[PDB]
Amino acid sequence: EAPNQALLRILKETEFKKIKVLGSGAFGTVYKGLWIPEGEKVKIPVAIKELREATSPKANKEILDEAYVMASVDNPHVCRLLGICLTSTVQLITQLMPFGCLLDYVREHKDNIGSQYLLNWCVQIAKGMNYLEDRRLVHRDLAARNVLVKTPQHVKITDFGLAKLLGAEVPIKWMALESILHRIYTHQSDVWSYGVTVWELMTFGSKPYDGIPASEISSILEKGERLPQPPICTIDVYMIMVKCWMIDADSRPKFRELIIEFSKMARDPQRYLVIQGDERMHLDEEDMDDVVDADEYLIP
Ligand SMILES: COc1cc2ncnc(Nc3ccc(F)c(Cl)c3)c2cc1OCCCN1CCOCC1
Repeated sequence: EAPNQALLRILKETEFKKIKVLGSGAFGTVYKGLWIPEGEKVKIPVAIKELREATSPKANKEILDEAYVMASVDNPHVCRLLGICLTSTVQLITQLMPFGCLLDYVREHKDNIGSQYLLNWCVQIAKGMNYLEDRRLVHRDLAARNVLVKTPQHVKITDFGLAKLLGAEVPIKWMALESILHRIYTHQSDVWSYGVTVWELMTFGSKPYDGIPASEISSILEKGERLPQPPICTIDVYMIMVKCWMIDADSRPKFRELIIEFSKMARDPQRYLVIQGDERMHLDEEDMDDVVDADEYLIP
């Protein structure tokens, strides 16, 4: 195994000025602010994950594990960790993804989202996940909700609190069968989740096996049932989703194939997704002359 010489950066607290919450509840409190790497004269829009203040030795492990992963990836379609802050509870700082999670985005923008964007998105996650495969990380929690929007043309995967190395040693509806029955997890289990995610976006944000309670899923799937073809979907596309849902995992597409196949489709997107009124579809404060995007903020 290669050594991991990622650098973990430790950020002071005087180094950044929070400016509004975004996501309390569930587990923590994703805020949003601005990071001014002192002695640089740049401000970086950032989000900051200071999970539920309660500093129970439990969750400090879960978050440093996240950070460990995030510090160690580096690729345009995956969210990298900028640094962490060690204040009382551990804050996780990262490039702000201003337009939120891809799920909310589709749900909130149905009547304006084109095939070109839908397909492009799939291209981008397939890339993000292939990068993770190159680095041998099994994501284990791919979902619309864990993909973020930097701009409508630029999504990036996220949430690695469950990420792991292939070989090493709970969201039912996104999980490959062999994961539900025998907690086996591969890049090919990720591909299934990809299929489910793709199905999420084609349905503008539906909920997979809406209704069906989790305990039944394992049976439903063994029976041979899958998610239905969404309306806008050509058979060519539904066929990819379904190929992601084959029992014999080796028979599922590889992410590099998915990058390829959707990429083909994205050149002529109207032939692959039939959307009403496709052709006609189009998708900050005080001092900011110094703002630079994390993606443009690099270090040696
Ligand atoms: C503007 O919306 C976001 C931008 C974001 N930009 C970057 N990162 C986010 N989340 C995130 C995800 C994983 C991480 F490890 C870290 Cl450090 C941050 C972001 C989360 C964001 O929103 C999360 C979904 C908001 N809901 C709103 C209702 O309450 C629950 C959460």
